[PDB]
Parts: sequence; C-alpha cells; structure tokens
Amino acid sequence: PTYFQPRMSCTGTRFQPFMMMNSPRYGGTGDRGSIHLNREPFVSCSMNECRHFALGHTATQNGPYSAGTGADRSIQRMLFSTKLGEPFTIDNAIVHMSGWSGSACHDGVEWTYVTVFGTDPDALVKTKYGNNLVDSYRSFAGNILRTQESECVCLNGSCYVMITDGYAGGGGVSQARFLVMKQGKIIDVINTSGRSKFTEECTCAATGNTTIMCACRDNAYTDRRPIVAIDTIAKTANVGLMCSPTRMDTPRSADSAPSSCNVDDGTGGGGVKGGFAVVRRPNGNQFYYTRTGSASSRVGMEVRGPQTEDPMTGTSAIPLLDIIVSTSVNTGYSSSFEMKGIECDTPCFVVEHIRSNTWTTASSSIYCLSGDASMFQFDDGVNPTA
Amino acid sequence: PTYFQPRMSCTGTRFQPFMMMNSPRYGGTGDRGSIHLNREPFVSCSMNECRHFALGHTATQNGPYSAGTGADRSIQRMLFSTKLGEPFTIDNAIVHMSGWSGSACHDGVEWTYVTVFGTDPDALVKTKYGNNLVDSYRSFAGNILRTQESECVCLNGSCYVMITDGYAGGGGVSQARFLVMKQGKIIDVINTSGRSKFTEECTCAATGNTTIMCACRDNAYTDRRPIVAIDTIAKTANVGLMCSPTRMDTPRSADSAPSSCNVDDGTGGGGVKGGFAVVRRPNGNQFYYTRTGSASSRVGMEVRGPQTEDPMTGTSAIPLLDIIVSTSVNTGYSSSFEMKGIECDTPCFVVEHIRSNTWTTASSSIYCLSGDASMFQFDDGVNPTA
Amino acid sequence: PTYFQPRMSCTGTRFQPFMMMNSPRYGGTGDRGSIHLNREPFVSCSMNECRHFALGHTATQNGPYSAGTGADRSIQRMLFSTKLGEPFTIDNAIVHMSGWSGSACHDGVEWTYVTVFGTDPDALVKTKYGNNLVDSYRSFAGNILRTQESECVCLNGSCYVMITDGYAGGGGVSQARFLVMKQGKIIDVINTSGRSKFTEECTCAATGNTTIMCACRDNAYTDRRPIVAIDTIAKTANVGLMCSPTRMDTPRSADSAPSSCNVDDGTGGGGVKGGFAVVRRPNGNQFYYTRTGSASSRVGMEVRGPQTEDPMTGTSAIPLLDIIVSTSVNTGYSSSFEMKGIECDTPCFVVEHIRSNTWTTASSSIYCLSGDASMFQFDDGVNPTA
Amino acid sequence: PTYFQPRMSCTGTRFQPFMMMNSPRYGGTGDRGSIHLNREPFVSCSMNECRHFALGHTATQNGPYSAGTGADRSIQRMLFSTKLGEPFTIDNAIVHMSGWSGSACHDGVEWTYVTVFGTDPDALVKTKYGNNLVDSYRSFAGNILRTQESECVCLNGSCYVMITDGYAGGGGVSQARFLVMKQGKIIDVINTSGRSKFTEECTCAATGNTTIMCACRDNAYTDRRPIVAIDTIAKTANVGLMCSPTRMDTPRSADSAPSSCNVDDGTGGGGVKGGFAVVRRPNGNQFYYTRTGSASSRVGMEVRGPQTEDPMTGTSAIPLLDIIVSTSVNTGYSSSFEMKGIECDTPCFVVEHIRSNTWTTASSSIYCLSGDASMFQFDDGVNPTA
Ligand SMILES: *[C@@H]1O[C@H](CO)[C@@H](O)[C@H](O)[C@H]1NC(C)=O
Ligand SMILES: *[C@@H]1O[C@H](CO)[C@@H](O)[C@H](O)[C@H]1NC(C)=O
Ligand SMILES: *[C@@H]1O[C@H](CO)[C@@H](O)[C@H](O)[C@H]1NC(C)=O
Ligand SMILES: *[C@@H]1O[C@H](CO)[C@@H](O)[C@H](O)[C@H]1NC(C)=O
Repeated sequence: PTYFQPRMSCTGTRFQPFMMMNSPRYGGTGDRGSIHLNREPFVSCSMNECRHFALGHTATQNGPYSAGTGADRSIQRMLFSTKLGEPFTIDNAIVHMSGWSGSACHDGVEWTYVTVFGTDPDALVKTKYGNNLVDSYRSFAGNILRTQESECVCLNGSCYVMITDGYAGGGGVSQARFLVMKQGKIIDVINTSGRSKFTEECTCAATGNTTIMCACRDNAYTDRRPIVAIDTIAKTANVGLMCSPTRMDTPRSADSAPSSCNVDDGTGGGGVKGGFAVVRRPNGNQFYYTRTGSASSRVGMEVRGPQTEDPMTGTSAIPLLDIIVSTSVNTGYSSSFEMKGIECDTPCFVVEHIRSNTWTTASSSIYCLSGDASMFQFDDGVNPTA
Repeated sequence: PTYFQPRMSCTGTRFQPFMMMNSPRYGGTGDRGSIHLNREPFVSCSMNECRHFALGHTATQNGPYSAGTGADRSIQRMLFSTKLGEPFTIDNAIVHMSGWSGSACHDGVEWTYVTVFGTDPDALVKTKYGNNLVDSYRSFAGNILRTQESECVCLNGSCYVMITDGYAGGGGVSQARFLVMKQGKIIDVINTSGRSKFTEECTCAATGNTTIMCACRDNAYTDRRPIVAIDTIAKTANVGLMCSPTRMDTPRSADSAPSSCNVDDGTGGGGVKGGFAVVRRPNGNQFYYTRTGSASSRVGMEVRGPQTEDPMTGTSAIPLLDIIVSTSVNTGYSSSFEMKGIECDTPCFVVEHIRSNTWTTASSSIYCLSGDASMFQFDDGVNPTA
Repeated sequence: PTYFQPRMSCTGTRFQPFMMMNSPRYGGTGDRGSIHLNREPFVSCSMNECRHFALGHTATQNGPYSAGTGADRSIQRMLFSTKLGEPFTIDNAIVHMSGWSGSACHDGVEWTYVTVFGTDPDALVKTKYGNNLVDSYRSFAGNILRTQESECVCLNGSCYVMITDGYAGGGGVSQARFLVMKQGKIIDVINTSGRSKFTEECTCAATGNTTIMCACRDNAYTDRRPIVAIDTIAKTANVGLMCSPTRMDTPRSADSAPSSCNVDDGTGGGGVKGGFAVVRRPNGNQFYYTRTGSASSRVGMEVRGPQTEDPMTGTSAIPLLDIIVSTSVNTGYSSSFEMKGIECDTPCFVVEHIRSNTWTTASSSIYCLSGDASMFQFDDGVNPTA
Repeated sequence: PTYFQPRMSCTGTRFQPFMMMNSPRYGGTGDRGSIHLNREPFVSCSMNECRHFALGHTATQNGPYSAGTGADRSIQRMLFSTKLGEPFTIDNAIVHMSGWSGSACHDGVEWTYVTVFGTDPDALVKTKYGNNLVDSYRSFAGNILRTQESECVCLNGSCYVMITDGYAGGGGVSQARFLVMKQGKIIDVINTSGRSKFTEECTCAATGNTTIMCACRDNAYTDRRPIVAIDTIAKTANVGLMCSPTRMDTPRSADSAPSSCNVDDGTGGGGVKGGFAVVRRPNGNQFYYTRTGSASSRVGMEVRGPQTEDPMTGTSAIPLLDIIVSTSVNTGYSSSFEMKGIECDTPCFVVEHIRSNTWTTASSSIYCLSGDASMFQFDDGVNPTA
C-alpha cells in the first residue's frame, strides 16, 4: 500500500562523519555496562527510524561466556538490533531470530529480516516479516550458506536479498542467488550469470526503479570486486569483475589495469566485505567505494570518489575522495545504507572496527553524504583492556 | 470487533530452530546482568508481537534472595513477561499480577491474563484484561488449583483456559474445567467428561473454528497423555488417553500398544508438561508432539512427526520427525504456541531448559514450523556456576 | 471530550492480593539493581494503564547518597512514577517535577500531577497537565503545605485534589481545601466546613457523579478519621469525625462509642494515612477501610468490611472482613485507587511497607476487590541488610 | 501542516524551582549507575514532551574512559538526549549524531537537530530532521564554528538557529549568522549587523510572530551581553550591547552605566552563556535574565526581574527578582526554553552545575515561571568523590 520506492539523492560531494555506534566503549572490566559481543554490524533504515543490526553471541562484553565469541558460526549466534543512536546494550537489544548470517531491510510498511542458521553442509535461510516467521530456503551447493551481512534492497515492496553457497577457500565455487521476497514470502529466485563462479558478501544499492546493483567480495581468485547488475523485469543478475585499475579488496596487489576485465589477477584468495554507494541523479548515477587504507591488511579506510562509468566495464581509475580512517586504526567489514528522508535518499557508508582481548567485539562508524569540508578522521576509542 | 480467528497453517514439514530465550546467560556471578528467577516459561503471540511469559520469584539470578526460588508455590510468585526477543531482564520485565500458576493469550484486540494465587487448599483464579482486573473463579476440589502454564486459545473473542484442582499424587483425582472468557469476563465453564479422572497442565491448540484440542499431563496413573476434545458449540470437553503405542510423558515405559485405550498402564505417577501442535490444512489436521529424549528422565527432546489419525483413537505409532535437543542437555516442560501472520498461522514448540546452583532458572528454545533441513541441535549454554 | 466519569463497581466481596510492587527486593548490597529511595507510594489508573507514583530522594537504594533519605522534606525530593508492574528502578522511573508532597490522577484524556515544593513556612503547590506546567497555589496558613499523598478524583474532567496547611502537632489547626482543576488549571477552591479544625492526608474516592467522599487523618486530637463529604454542585466540603465505635487511625484506643460524634476522644496526637474504598452499587454505596493490625503501632493490616451507613453519622461498628497483613510484618501508609475497566470500576487498596537500614525505602502491596477465597497474607520479603 | 507558532505566556511573576536533572547523582564509584559524561545541557520542548539534550563524550561517569572528558572539542563528542524527567543514563540516552557543538528544537511536527563537527579551522554544521540527515553549512571564518548550545526558535515551521565562527580570544572577531531551516533544509541565512564584531552562545526566545530576540555572550571585549533583534520579514539581525547598567556576563565589573551603549567597557575577555526569557503579554513583552551570583566567578545564580524597556536601548537597571542558586554552589552555563501547553507557553530557565574529580559532568536545574512564593535555593547534591 505504502511501499517504498527509491528517490533521487540529495546534494553533496563528500561522505562526512555522521555517527559512531562504538558500542564497546561503555563496557570494559572497569565499567558498569553490559554490552553484546557481536560481529558484522550493519545499518538499515525506514523513513521514520534507522536501526543498527548485528549478529551476537548471546554473551556480554565482559562476562563468563565472552571466551569463544571470535567464532564465525555457532548455535549461540543470533540476529539482533537497536535503534540507530542507542548504545547497543543488552537491555536495548531486541533479538529477531537465531542465525549466524543475516540481513534486514524495510519495504516502507514493515521490517523484513533474513537469516541463515543450521549445520554448515545443510544450513537453512529463514525469512521473517513483522515479528512473524514467513518463509525459508534450503542450502543449494552443500556448503556454508551465507547472506549479504548488509541491507537488502526493497523496490515497491519486492525485497532483493543475496544468498550464496559454496566453498570459500581456494579452488572453490560460490554462485550467488538473489531471493525476491514480498511481505517476507519468497516469490522469486534470480540466479546469476556472467562471472557467476564466486560471489560473496554483496553490498547492494538501488540504481533506480526496476534496477539494483551490488559490489561483492571474491575470496579465492582475485582482489577486484564482482559487480552484480540485477534487472528486476528481465529477472537476471549479470556478474562480472570491475574492469577499473583501482582494486577494492583486501589483500590486493598494486593498482594496475587487468589484461582482460574478467581474468583472475590478484594476490590470491582472501578478502573483505566492502562498501558500495550509489548517488542517483537525473543525469546519471555516481558510484562510491570504500577501500582499506593499507594494501594487504585491514588497516585504515578510504572512500574512492565518484565513478561515472559503469562499475563493470568503465576501465577508468577511481579517484581518491577522502581518507576516512587513518592507518593507525584497524578496520573490518564495510557496508552501506541509505537514509530515507522526506524529499530524498542519503547514501551512507558503515565502517567496521574490530577489537579483541579475550573476546571479540565490533564497533561501527557511519559516514553520510554531506557538504564539502576537511575530513576529521576517526579513531574507534575502544581499549580491549580498558 | 477485530477478534482473532484461527487460520490455516503455512507450508512446512519440520520444526526448525527459531529463537532461544536463554535469559540466564547474561547473568552469573562474573557478569553485570540482573535477570529474573523463574519457572515454566511459555510464549503467546498477537498478530503484531510475541511475548514470553514466566512465573518469577521476585528475585535476581545472582542476588540475596536467590535461595529458595526452587519452590513451586510461594507468595512471592508473580506472572510477568517481555516481548519475545528481549533478554528477559529485571528492567524489561513487566509484572501483570501475583500468581504461582498462570496462562495468557491475545484475542485479536487485547491481552487476557489468567493466574492462580492463594493458599493451597483454597486458591483463587483471577483474570485480567488490558491491565484491568476483570474476574475470578474459586477453587472447586479443595486442593491446589492449577492452570495450563501455556497459551490459552481464543476463538473469535472467546478465550478457553484450562483450570484443574485436585491431589497431584498417587490415588488422586484432578478433574479439569475450561473457563470461557470474553474480554476477561468468565462467560461459561465447560466441565470435562470421558476419562476426566486426572487432567493437568494441558497444552492446547485450535483444530479449527468452533473446536479446540489439548494434550495434557497425567501425574498419577499412566504415562500416556490425556487428549481433551473441546466442542465449543456443544460446550463439551471429552477426555481420553492417547491410544497410540508411542508414550509421550516422562517417566514412561517402553513403547507398546495398550490392552485397551483408557486402561491405566505405565510406570506409575509423575510426569512432565509436553508440547502439542496442530498443523491445520484444508484436507485435515496433522498433530505433532514433543517428548523427552531419555525415557524415565527429563533429558533431551524429540519431536514426534505428523499424526493424521485422531490423537485419541488413532492407535497407530507416531513416527520420529527430528531430535531437537540431544540427551547431553537437560530439559523441562514443553509447550506450544502459534505465530499469527498476515496470511497464516505458524505452529511453534517451546522447550524448557532447567539450570540451578543455589537458585533455579529456566531457559527456553523455540522451534517453529519451517522447511526441510538437517537439524542443528541446541545446548542451552547456561553454566549455573558461570 | 473523552473525560472519565465514575461507573458502578463490579461484583466481589473481598479484597484479594493482586500485585506487590516490592521494588526494594531487586536491590541490596549483594545485588546488581539500582532502585530509587522513596516514601509514600500510591497508585493511580487510567483506563489503559495503571501507574505507581512515589516521592523519591534522587538516590539509589545502595549508593553514596542513601544516608539522609529518611527525611520527610528536602530539596532533593521529586515526584516520579513507573507503569504498574515495572520494578520501579532508576532506569524505568520518570520524574514529573520536584516536590516533597504530591498526588496524581488521570481525567480520561491526560495525566494531571500536583506537588508541593518550597520552604516549610511558604511552600508552593504546582500543577502540571500532560508534561506542561499549568498552575500554582500559594500556602495559606503559614505552615507546611501538604497534599493527599494519594490519587486525586476526576469527575467529567474536573479533578479534586486535597491540600492542607497548618501545624501538625498538638494544639495545631490544619484546615483543608480542595482545589478543583480542569486540564491542570485551578478553576475553583472548595473550603471545608464542619469539623474543619484538622484534616490531613485524605484518601478520596467518588461516591457517584457530582459527589466525592474522603477519609482523612487527624494527627493531634483524636484517633477517629475525619470524613469529608464533597458536593461538587453545592461546592461544599462537610467534614466530621466517624461516629462509628471502630477507630481507624494509629495509635488508637480500644474500640468504643464516642460520647458525641465530633468530641475529641482518643490517645492524643499522631496518626497514619489510611485506606478508604467505595463500592458503588445501584442500591447504595458500601465503604471499606484499612486499619493497622496492632493498636498503638503501625504493625499488620486489616480490611474493615462493608459499611452501609453514612461514614460520618452511621454510629454502627464496622465488621472485620479480612486480615491482609499479619502483625509480624511492619506497615506504613495505606491508600486506595480504582482500576477503570471496559464495563466497571474496581476498588483497590495499597498497603505501604517500610524498610530501613542506613536508608529508608517503601514497598507496596495492592489488594483489589475480587471473589471470596481464603486470605493469603503477605510478607514484604525485603531484608534491609540483604 | 501543524507547525507551532508562539503563544502568549501564562500568568506568573517568579521563576520557581520545577525539576532538577541532576543526572550524576545516581552514579559514583560507590553506586551501580552508568551515566554519560557531558557538558552544556539544555532543554527543548514539543507540545507533548520536553527533552533534555547534552553533548556527551561517549564515556560513563565512572569508567575507563572518563579521563580526558573535560575537553571542549573531541571526535568522541556526540549530541544525545532523553525525555525530560529521565535519569539521563547510558540506556535511556539516544544519540542523534556526532558533534562537539549543537542545538535542537521542535517545529510542531518533528524534531530538528543541528550540530557542528569537524576540524577546528574547517568544521561543518549539519542539520537532521526526523532521524534523517537533511543539510549542511560550511565554516565561513576559518576558525572554530559554534552553535547556540541551547534551543533554536521555530516560527510556523521556520527554525532559526545561531551559528558563529571566529577566534574566541582577545582581539578576535566572531560574527554570527542565523540559519533559517524548514524541515531541516536550510532555506535562508540572515547575517548580522550593528555590533556584529563578536556574537557567541546566543540564548534565543520568540518575541512574537515574525520576531525573535537573543541575548548572547561576548568573550573578548566587554561584560555586557549582545542582544540580537531578528526581524524575519525584513530578514535582518541587528546586534548591539545591552545599554542597561546591570552587567549580565561573568567575569563582570561592578554595575554602572556605560559612557555610550556600544562602547567596549568591562573586565576584558572571558564570559559565560546566560539565560534569557521573554514573557509575552498582550500589552508588551517582559524580559528576564540570569546572572551568576558572585561577580568575577561562576558562583551562584540570580534571576534579574522583568525589563519592560527594549533590552538593547532601555538603559534602566534591571531589578533583582530572586536568588535561585546560592553562592556556596558552583554554576555553569545558563539557558532558557519554553514549555508549550494547551493554552499558553511557559518560559523556563536552565542552570548548569559543573562537577569534576577525574572526569567532568554537568547537572541542570530548571526553574519555570509560576506563582509568588519564597525561593527555595538548590544545591546540586553531587559529590565528585561520592
Ligand atoms: C522511482 O519512481 C518514483 C515514482 O514511482 C519516482 O518518484 C522516483 O523518483 C523514481 N526513482 C528513481 C531513482 O528513478
Ligand atoms: C475460520 O473461519 C474464518 C472465517 O471466519 C476462515 O477465514 C478461517 O480460514 C477458518 N479457519 C479454519 C482453521 O477453518
Ligand atoms: C455517572 O454517569 C454516567 C453517565 O453520564 C453513568 O454511565 C454512570 O454509571 C454514573 N455513575 C454513577 C456511579 O452513578
Ligand atoms: C501568533 O499568531 C497566532 C495566530 O496565527 C496567535 O494565536 C498567537 O497568539 C500569536 N502569538 C503572539 C506572541 O503574538
């Protein structure tokens, strides 16, 4: 009835610091806070509220169960969120469902949540709409089934969420599929084509009505991100590697043009989830990317400036816009979301900060498209031994 | 005006792990949480929210009053709940009324709460609707008056809650009655017939408009659960023992057919509240049951697959569907609830986990009907000496 | 527009235990809770929610400022409340305004709050409506200005709150006035007549449309409570002493008839706020009273049964209905409130329990009109040295 | 659609104690609370709720990060608020955006938030409306960009917020500008005229429809506050110094008339944000001011009585109304806000109290226009070493 449709983005040229959800700063052995242990934070917004989602380990930052929370998958993993702006404490967190992998988005009416939970070789995808469980999808490759770990994209009520299934190591194949949900019910599945061989942890944004574009991870063959062009009328997802000389993954080789756009050329396997933002304008879209600062290590964070060429076939270099996190500060996964205002959408990037001692926590820094001003780089301010 | 009526259930063949309300995992002597001490958790849902209900002891998990909270009845017992997904902490819990036994349900308009509180030989049932106390019912057998300890069933505004009163030991008689409430006011009382001799801790689900079916406990004569068929037009509750060779109580004898359906045959007295779910379909209902894993002890938990025969007179064995809790993990009471979605209902089972040191707490695991996938068995993850 | 008017009470013959807001049971030096230090708790209800109000000392139960919280008046006193059913913790409490004396009620549209704050010889009454400060009233006798410390009574939008001002010791005069507020604005002041000499801490309930009756304290001359009959059309408050042989204050002499209804006869000064409930029926009102158990000390608590004679001029004894608190448990102030349901009102009594070590706290027990059942007496369960 | 417009103020002659948001009184090394470290608190109100805003340091009152929170600007600074009446704890606080300087107000529909964040020589102003980031404004003088640190004024949807940029020391120039926002979008900028040389930390109140008046700080040349008269139709802000002999800043010289109204005459640089309230009446406006008690030090707090002459050119002395904080209690910044009731507005002053040990916190005392009664002076009651 009132389903959200993408709008043109508002005026701005830089992604300026907006909010820091540095949850594990009100905890520590010398403090009084009770904070969730989690990984892979992301933000999704409705037109009235933004929420900060994460996968927790059902344990406090400084508690008897904090050991063992560095695991990627466990039966204690759950998807939970708070409103953006809340400290992300145990009392403020709302658990949506169990799951060691997941995503969430809002269609303009109600929140849709997607998680993956189960045994590694046979995990199940479950979808929930409005606190009522709606649907499920079974593992298709016989390997760890994974989601975006970021916001899913809703177009007039149809929400497109990426799922993948396959071996994430060298020599593996991980062909992604996009589930199309309406009110949490899976109505369609769009399989990939093009360089479908390995698509993982896709960060997606709308490129206008009827079209979605994603920038994904490749953890086995290259260090150039796959770009997935989803045509929702043709019902096809065309995957290919960025032909740009600027490499967006971590580890990565020195920037250079590929000999051919879809040839595997890089440092080998491994990778990090990255950011991807689209600034939609009446005269064409501009694309922005996040990259770690130091090549070969998840240190620092840069924003690569507007690309006016197709992210797949442009072949031009992507200029540096700003350095948002210095190389003295460790970083993790990067994602993106859009605020949905009264008149326009506002692209924002989310930068993960990883902190550990005898437990592992995540902190997030949100940078939103705004006006031109000198960058004020952010240090998480979390001391694992505080 | 907008009273809820049962709907057909959605597609699914397995009860897959959904959410674990393992409240006493953010507490412990080494943590900073303040968590209620409680027993007999259950979940009830509205179409917009699900709530997790429990009977507390007005004490924290690790506090000066934690001793003595293993009692079944005390004047400090109270009925309280949080939204499903909340940690069930002291600050999130809302107390509804005092009571050492109780149930709750939502009729599509507002929440109805039922508790029993008073002296053992002369306890009083009280009903509340929408935070306003509405009605009461007095003890009828001169013994401990008890409720379902699970969700009550509302049919177009009329909510059916089980109450029982009698000696729970060997040689006792405990004849149940069903109170029919409308807006919390008791409008009718349906007495039982058939094997009315001992009916306790009934887990009820609708079997369609105008009909409710319950699977109850028998703690004195047998190890086969009583099944109560409630005809809301005829205003009769027909009770009889499951004629199936599969015995659902704990302790229980090895599975075997009874010599006659309502003959008392088993290991003697004792028992546990069990689960009972109905999958309503246009071509007939399917019934699902929970059972402990190890016969003679409350260890593990199994889900017994669809029974297409009448739960009372079928006489066929009920196949094993899944083992949801391994026998290395202790379990307690089992119950069931239904989520009420936009298009359909979703049957879910709730499995209690009991943990104690110098206090006693309960944790709950929720398994909801979903798609076919390998089972991922759950270990509560609560260390009484954490 | 939707202002509340009194309704007939529902069926019942006993005030049965309903809820215990024993806030200082989740605190203590061995616990993790942060609970307000307060005195004189009372409950007021809207048709959708009940709230528990108290005057706090802006300090935690076990904190660096807990010393000195036994004071009756200080600049750190504030009026705050939580929803009835909440633990009344620091995080759940909402502060309404500063004040060392106060009352609150709901008119069917929004909450009206009244407090007294200022210097003893020249304190100010302030009224607030809907979080916006509306009006004030200045001290009139040059002595400590006081309120009811209980729910104010709203009749079709006009809310009647008692204020008094005078010396509370022997030989003093404390003539009460009733402020009539509409949307928090003081529209009228009704002065008292009859035995106006000393009226304090009035517990008021409606006796039907256009009429309010209160049972007050007399802390200087007698041990019989003043009864105030407020005629809202005549705009008069007629005060006189209960002519009944049953004495409701503490300390009190042995029950005996007075030689004349308004002659000062008793144990001298001192007193306690008491309960007063009205069961409105089509054939006349019934009155119920609370009394301490042990005469001469605030120990235990009794409910004195229905009085069908005018509370002022009846002259008959008031029979004992139930003993609600045993004499092994210390008690404090008693008050009353009414729940406002869909069809009827439900009179309820609130019994204060006082606990102290190096701080002073209050706990409250709520007993609501319900069916006939044996009484289950309540022990606060709060250990000052827990 | 429903945008707020100023109303006439209600009856009253004194600003009487209303509420004390003494947040750091439920914390301390001996307590269990987790309270934000912050500075420059202020209150802004909607017609349904009042909120207490502050700039935090993302640290608890008694935690591992409490050192270093006495800084005026840092990357850990954020704007957050709670409802007025809440303890302002970590769990109740909602973070709106990052920022080391800011303001907030409500236009009758939704909350507008303004902050300044960035590097000192090139900071950015950002505006947010309804949890969605809307606009920004860049530094204009090449120096620290600052906001009011108090409520912004909304007239029929147009919200007027003061920003300034310049050197705050001796010999500096700090010319203010007023941004006019509608739904968070900056629609106009009104530059100042008159004694535009140094305008800072303006406390603004409406003087009627189409007009706003502010009393500002001057931290370099004088100890008389600048008054800014904003004509929203002429779109001009006329700045000049108070010609009154009563000096409102701190430090200040002994009261005396200036030789000429806009001649710099005082004790030199330095200053404190002060209060400014307007009582709008059909026969003209009255102005009220706050002043510290002890000249030359931020000790105590006085309210200077109604000024019926133009605050700029009156030249008469402003009589003392009340002493609201004694000189035994240290004070900080003062501001003002208006409650928006059903029929009228209610001017209120907010008095900051500064407390520090190894951390710095702020407490606030709210005094609202009410009736005539003897003043009850307030001592914060916060012990830095509690
Ligand atoms: C999508 O379509 C809507 C109208 O249905 C329009 O208002 C909006 O601007 C469009 N967005 C884009 C990005 O084209
Ligand atoms: C109950 O009746 C309603 C119509 O009143 C119908 O929509 C619903 O499907 C029925 N449910 C069952 C289980 O028969
Ligand atoms: C008060 O008047 C209303 C009608 O205005 C009526 O419904 C209600 O029952 C009356 N209450 C009493 C106690 O007479
Ligand atoms: C402002 O104008 C409105 C009508 O638009 C009026 O009701 C209000 O009283 C005016 N306020 C002042 C202060 O003049």
